[PDB]
Amino acid sequence: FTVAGMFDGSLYKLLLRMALPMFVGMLTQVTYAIADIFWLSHGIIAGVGLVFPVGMGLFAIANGIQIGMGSLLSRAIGMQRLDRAQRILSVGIIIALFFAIVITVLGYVYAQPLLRSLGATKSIIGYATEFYYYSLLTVFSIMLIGVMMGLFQGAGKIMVIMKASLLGALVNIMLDPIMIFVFDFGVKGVALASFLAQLSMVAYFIYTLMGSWKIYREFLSVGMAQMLMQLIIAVGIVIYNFFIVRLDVNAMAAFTLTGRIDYFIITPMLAIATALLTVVGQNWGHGNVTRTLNAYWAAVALAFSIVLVLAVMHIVLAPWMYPLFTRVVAVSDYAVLQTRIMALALPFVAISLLASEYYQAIGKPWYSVLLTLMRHVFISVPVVYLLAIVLEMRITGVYFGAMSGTFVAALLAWRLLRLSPRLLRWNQEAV
Ligand SMILES: C[As](C)(=O)[O-]
Ligand SMILES: [Rb+]
Repeated sequence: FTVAGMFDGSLYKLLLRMALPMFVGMLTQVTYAIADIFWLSHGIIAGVGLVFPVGMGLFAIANGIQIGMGSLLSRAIGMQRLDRAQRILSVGIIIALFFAIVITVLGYVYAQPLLRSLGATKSIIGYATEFYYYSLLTVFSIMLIGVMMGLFQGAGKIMVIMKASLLGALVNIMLDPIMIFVFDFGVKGVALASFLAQLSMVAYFIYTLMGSWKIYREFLSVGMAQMLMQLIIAVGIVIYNFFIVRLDVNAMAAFTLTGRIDYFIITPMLAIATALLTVVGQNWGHGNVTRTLNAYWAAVALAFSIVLVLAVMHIVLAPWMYPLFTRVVAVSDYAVLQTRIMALALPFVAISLLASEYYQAIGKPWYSVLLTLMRHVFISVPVVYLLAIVLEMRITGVYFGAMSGTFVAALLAWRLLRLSPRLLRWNQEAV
C-alpha cells in the first residue's frame, strides 16, 4: 500500500521509480508481435488481420476499467480508508463482469453486420467469423486483466505489473513453438499461446493478490471517460487519413511507415502518465493539492525532456532511415517531410496528455475529455481545412494544421493546472 516516498519524497525519484517498471512492462508487449511473426515464418488464414481491430477495441475498454480502478482506489488509499478500497475492488470487479457479458452477447448477435463493416468475404470470412468468435472468448479474461492492472497500479505496486509482464512474454515465447510443432495447431496455435500467456498474467496477479450508485457512478464516469478519449483519438487518426489519402496516396503510404516509430517515441510519456495517476490520486486523497500540482509539473519535465530527445533523433535519423524502407521516393520523401515538420510537436503532447491524467486522478474527467478534444478535433479540423484546401498548401497544410491543436491544448493545460479556489474547494468537498 505504502509506496515509499509518495507524500514527503522527491517527486522525480518517486515518478521515475514507478515509471520505469511500467516501461519495461510496455516493452515486453512488443515481444508478442516479434516472437509471433518469428514462429509464423514456419495468404488464406490471413483474415486473422481482419479481426485485429476488435482486439484493440477490447483493450481500450480494458484500459477504461484500469484507470477507473486506479483512479478510485488510489484516492481511497490516500484518505486512508481501506474500506472504500475493498468496496471499490468489488464494484470494479462487477463492472468488469457486466462489461464482459453485454460485450460478448451483443457481439455474438450482431456478429455478421460487424464483420461486414470490417473486411470483404470473396476469400476470407469463415476464417474471419471463426476468429471473431475466439476473440469474443477472450473478453472476460481481458476485463479481468484490466481490473488487476488498476488494482496494483492504484496501490502503487508496479513491480508486480512488470513481473507479470515478463512472465507473460516468456510463456508466449515458449508455447508458440510447442503449439506449432507438438500440437500442429498453426496460426490458431500462436493465438492460443498468446491467450494462455495473458492468463498466466491474471494467474500471477491473483496469486500475488492472495496475501451504492454513487460509487458505481464514480467508477463508471472515470472509466467511460477513458474509453471516450480512446475513441476520440481513434477518430483523429481517421480524419487525418481521410485528408491525406484524398490528397496524395503516397502521403498515406508514408504515414503507414512512420506510425510505429511515432508511437514508440510517445510511449515513455505514457509510462510517466501511469505513474502520475497514482501519485496525484494518493496525494489528492491525502488533501495535499500543492504536491499534486507539483507532481504534474515534475512529470511534464521528465516526459518533455525524454520525448524531446527522441523526436530530435527521429529527425536526424529520418532522411537516412526512410529511403531504406521503401523504393517509392515521394513516399519516403513525404515520410521525411512529415517527420521534419511534425516531430517537435511531440514533446508538447506531454503537457495536454499528462493534464488529462491529472483530471482523471482527481475524478474530474470532463476536463480530460475536453483537453483530448482540444488536441484532436476542435482546432486541427478547421485549420487543416483552411491551410490544405482553402489556402492552396496541400499535404503540407495537413502536416501543420494537424499539430496546431497540440499546441493549443498545451496552452490550456498550462492555464488550468495551478492553485485556484475551484481546485482547492474540489479537494475539500472530496475529503
Ligand atoms: C460547480 As463546481 C463542481 O465546477 O465547483
Ligand atoms: Rb500525431
